[PDB]
Amino acid sequence: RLRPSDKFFELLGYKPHHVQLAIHRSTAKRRVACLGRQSGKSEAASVEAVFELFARPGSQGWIIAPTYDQAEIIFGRVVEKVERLAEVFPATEVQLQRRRLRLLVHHYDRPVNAPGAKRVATSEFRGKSADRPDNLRGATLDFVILDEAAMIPFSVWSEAIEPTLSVRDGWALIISTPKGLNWFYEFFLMGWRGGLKEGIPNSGINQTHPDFESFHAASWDVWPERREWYMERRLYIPDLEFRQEYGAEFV
Repeated sequence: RLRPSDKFFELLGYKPHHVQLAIHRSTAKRRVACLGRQSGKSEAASVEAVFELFARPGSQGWIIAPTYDQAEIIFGRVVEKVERLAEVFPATEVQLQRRRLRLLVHHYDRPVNAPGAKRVATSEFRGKSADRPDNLRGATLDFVILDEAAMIPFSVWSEAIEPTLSVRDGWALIISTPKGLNWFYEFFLMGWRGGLKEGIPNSGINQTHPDFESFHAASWDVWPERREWYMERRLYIPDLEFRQEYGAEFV
């Protein structure tokens, strides 16, 4: 049900831009964001995780990226936010295992500093890596974040993530700069209701699934004052790399 509110953002120190805000307001179980670099993907994803850990005690979630080093980015941001925020929820206590990328938020039946405090629930967030399929062994997930999803093999989604989500009817936030016409393109299109758009083949004539909602932004959509700087980089950046990483185009 509940999405993080303006009050929750204010507690966090978070001031979302327009694309971020659209993602947070979406209630879709499959949110797919095709965004250029510097889009605010990481921060937005991290706020989603923070909200679940406190607002749904006992919730479990993963952030998955192509590598552990990539996964550490969103994980690290969730850790900072959770450790700080916990201060204003006296009935919580945070436990961190940095090496195992495991974050626990223990929920109690009274303030943690009170005598007799009993643990009632534990929310859990882990960082996972697509290049380490061996550590992708089950959990019952309420939510999942896929970072740089277009670089993650579809099998990771279809075999190791989607099944453990459909159980608790959990949600997925699937984020990436595009890597051509692969599974991330397909999932994007399933949620795309913004009509015909250059860079997106079959936009405007595509069908959509009701559980899907998709978002699109070039770097210069988020940062208009950087548009000229982005364009002038084409002098030394190959065209395809430019169109994908900044244009967020499916080529």
